Amino acid sequence: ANALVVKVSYGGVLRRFRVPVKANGQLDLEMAGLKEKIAALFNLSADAELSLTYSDEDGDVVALVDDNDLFDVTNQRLKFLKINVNAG
Repeated sequence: ANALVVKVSYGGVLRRFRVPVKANGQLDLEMAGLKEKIAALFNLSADAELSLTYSDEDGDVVALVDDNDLFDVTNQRLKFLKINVNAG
């Protein structure tokens, strides 16, 4: 019945917000729902490209591209997700 704490950080200011999950177990948003949510925090122009890369369990710098890999963050069993923004 619990959320995933997501911390993002662009222009060297870390932020943090939470995202709930269903009863079923998947995250209750998608990338188009996510990337326009990040553009709210940072006052970025939404037409700009975002290059979002999270952290794996065993420390790789993975890419995010699709709602297929957002499913994987639940099964990855991470304590809090961290997503870096690279624009322009």
